Amino acid sequence: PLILFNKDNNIWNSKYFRIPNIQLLNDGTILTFSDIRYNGPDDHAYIDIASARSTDFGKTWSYDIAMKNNRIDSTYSRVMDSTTVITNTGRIILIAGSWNTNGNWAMTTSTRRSDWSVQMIYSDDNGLTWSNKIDLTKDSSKVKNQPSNTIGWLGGVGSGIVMDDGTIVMPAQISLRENNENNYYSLIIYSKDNGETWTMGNKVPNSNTSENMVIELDGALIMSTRYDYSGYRAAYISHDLGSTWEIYEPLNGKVLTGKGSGCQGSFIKATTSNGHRIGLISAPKNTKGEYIRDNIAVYMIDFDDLSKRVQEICIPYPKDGNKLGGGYSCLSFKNSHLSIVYEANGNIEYQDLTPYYSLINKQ
Ligand SMILES: CC(=O)N[C@H]1[C@H]([C@H](O)[C@H](O)COC(C)=O)O[C@@](O)(C(=O)O)C[C@@H]1O
Repeated sequence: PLILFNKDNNIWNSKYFRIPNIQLLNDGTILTFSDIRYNGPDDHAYIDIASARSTDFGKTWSYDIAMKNNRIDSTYSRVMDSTTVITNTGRIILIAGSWNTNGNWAMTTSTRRSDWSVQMIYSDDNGLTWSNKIDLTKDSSKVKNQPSNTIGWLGGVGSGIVMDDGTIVMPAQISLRENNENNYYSLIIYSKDNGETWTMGNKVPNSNTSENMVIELDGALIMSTRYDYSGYRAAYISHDLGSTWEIYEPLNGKVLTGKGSGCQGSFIKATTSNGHRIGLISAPKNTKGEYIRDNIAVYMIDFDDLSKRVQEICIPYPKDGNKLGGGYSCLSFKNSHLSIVYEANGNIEYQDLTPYYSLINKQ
């Protein structure tokens, strides 16, 4: 596998990289992102978001800083946890969490976290140049239906999707002040105007849900979400673009995530040549438990063949994760091609998994 962001050899002399992201563009360009964790693995630290772009199918890469932090605090200023999408116009949107103080985004404050915001950038030239940062949360003019009891929120970490009519849907996570406690939940946001403005959906049925992605299936949203301390990825389905949810049994509890906290993973849809819609999930098996997050695996379900059990396709990273921070992954599928980026011992690695797709596609 190619080392895409190398802690030991990179243009920022960053000590560590985390939270990778990938989009395969229609024209065969590969666009990736990662947290530049300049000072080490810590989440609560000085972080910008890098891009790496390839026009030769992942042989060589161009690097840039896609989004800088607010530069307020040289210890704690951070933009992080990229969620991305390509719209029907080809526009590339990136949404990041922004903070500049110490302490967990969800749990530190009992009121709206004062240094918190959600920052958005877009590219109209296939990720060559970006807009200025747009602040989605400083006022009420960009994101409708934000709960008054919001502590904070950011994207679900991974990729969003486009509905048939062109509506953009992004996975999100929120922290809500409820009866003297902070509870965190998954949900979605959507845009009908190419990302200019958004509406927030409602929270999923269970707290302790966070990082997630959704696919579209026949107008429904199906979510695969990190469900902390359950030992598995939860799955829910919405028939009303994220207003209401119920358990989605065929995926709920089917991907096991081992002892301790959950882990980010990715969940995408592919349509094979026989017309079957398949779901692909990347996540660590975490057989060793907690933050070890060993064995980043790829799993498959066939929505058009639900009595067939979820199958492990391959294990792109058959190694222990680094306990300081590892395990995260992102798939992208486009035009019969499949690629993954994942965390590997403080680096980001890249693999083309198209050969595995060919095995599934049968042919
Ligand atoms: C913004 C942030 O803090 N993101 C980090 C996230 C998070 O802290 C964890 O979901 C716990 O959030 C809650 C809701 O309690 O989780 C990771 O620390 C991890 O590797 O698990 C890496 C990731 O950048």
